[PDB]
Amino acid sequence: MKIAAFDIGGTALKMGVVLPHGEIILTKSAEISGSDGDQILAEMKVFLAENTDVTGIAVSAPGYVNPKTGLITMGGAIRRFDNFNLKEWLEAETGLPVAIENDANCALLAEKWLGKGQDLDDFLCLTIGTGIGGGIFSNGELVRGGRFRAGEFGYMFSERPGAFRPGKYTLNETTTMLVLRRQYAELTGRPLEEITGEEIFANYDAHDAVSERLITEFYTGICTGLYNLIYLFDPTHIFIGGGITSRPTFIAELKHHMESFGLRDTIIETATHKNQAGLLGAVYHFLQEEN
Amino acid sequence: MKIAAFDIGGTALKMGVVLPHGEIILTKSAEISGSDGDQILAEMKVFLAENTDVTGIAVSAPGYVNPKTGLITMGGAIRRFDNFNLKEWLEAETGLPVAIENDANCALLAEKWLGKGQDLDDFLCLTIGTGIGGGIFSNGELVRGGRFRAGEFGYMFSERPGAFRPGKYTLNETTTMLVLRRQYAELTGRPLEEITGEEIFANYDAHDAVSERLITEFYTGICTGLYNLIYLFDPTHIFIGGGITSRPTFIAELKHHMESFGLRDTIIETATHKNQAGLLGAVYHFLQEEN
Repeated sequence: MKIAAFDIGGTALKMGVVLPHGEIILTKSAEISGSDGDQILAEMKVFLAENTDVTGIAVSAPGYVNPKTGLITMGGAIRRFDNFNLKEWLEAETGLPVAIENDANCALLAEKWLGKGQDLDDFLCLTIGTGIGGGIFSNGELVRGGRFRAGEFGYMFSERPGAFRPGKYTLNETTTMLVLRRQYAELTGRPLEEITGEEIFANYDAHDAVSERLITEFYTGICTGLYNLIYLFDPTHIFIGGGITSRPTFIAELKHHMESFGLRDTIIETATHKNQAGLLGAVYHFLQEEN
Repeated sequence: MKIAAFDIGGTALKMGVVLPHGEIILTKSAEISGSDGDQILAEMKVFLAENTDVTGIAVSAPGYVNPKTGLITMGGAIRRFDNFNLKEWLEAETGLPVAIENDANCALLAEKWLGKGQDLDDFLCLTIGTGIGGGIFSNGELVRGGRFRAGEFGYMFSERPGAFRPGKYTLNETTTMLVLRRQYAELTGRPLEEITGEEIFANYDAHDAVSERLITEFYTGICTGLYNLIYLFDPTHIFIGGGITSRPTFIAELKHHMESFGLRDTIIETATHKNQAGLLGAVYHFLQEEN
């Protein structure tokens, strides 16, 4: 058994041939322009023709996916995949068994299978980069929700909502690495495209007041979301991943900030398998489905 | 089989003899002073001696309860029940099988057993009165959490947390029937003890500006919590109960307010069995445990 795995990202499509124990024996990546579903389907077709010994296909996809039927009801950034049965498409194209699961869920499944969540029944995964991702593991099972939408952690309010559209008051729009860069551009007058997260943190470490405020507010927003999650789900562990891991000391920094809030026994630590989690979790889902 | 059921409330202890199909053939209630655990234990002993044909005991208790062992790790308002195994106490006192579950969880279980959640795998219960309660049903199972703490909906932030203790910025302290009365007392200068929720709503319906603001802010806080819950859990239904049901049109009023937020397919409606939900859910848990 050799499984063709696909992980549909924000800017790249990752692909691999994976053995049932998580050994990835071949990889391929492609930059994808403007999250164009047709380009993604084309890259898939090309990878499959190149790898004729695969016996199964496993997909990690953005948006909302019925994991049994393969119907993507909302394709995340990929409008082409709205109301698209990608499982049935791939089955028709190849004659191979296919499984599909949401991207955040797949990364959580990687954590459960091969990472730090192997023996945990109640943990969350929180991903912080350009946006916010979430996955929920409760009672030893993924929580997908009634319409496969669960885990939208970025939609939590970080402040009392005002009169602009509600999204503006949510973590997705207040508390991300992108928002930090946007704010720094506004405060300094410099072009966004020339600002890095690394420089903001470097300025922070050099006690720059503007940077201090930006980072302080960022951590407060993260703490707001963590407090909500802790009280709602009562996980034992929250694994934090994404672009934020570009800050080496971020877990220690969050714990410090959390002294004003209270972790309340919850363990916070980094997620594992940053590079391959989507592929590996897609495989885990596929392996569960084959049984 | 006749089950002695106990539901430990904020100001009353409800008691009943319940048949396995939810017919409650006898009831008794006692006002409890200052949530005194010893008084509760005394009332239990008296009810049991009065009802010698009971064959089992089912408890709905505040705080955090290990439902298999019966250990109450934190007794809610009842300090006497902190780190107290109420299951083992009752077993030793009576020789009868005993089950125990948290109060919010029991009320949700009543909804699942006999109410509006019978055929639902993903729903929440939100209780709004003097404080806020929560119960979570995901993947066809109660979510209790890693330490039996899950469902603390009142700890969600309704605004960006400030520098006072975090609780002050949570639904428990910003968005309750008690907070409404407190605010009305502050705004009018009248004593809290002389203010009713009913008068605030009556003044609201008569277009009193002060009342309008209080009610508007209350509904915004509820909408903040509902939006968070909807995105996190993706329930099909959220059942809302508690003191707030003293407002006959509150569901219609919340739906109206939610037009600025978006229910996103979620059905909101009132919880059922307001009077007996704790008793009935305690029984359901007991019946599950006996198998």
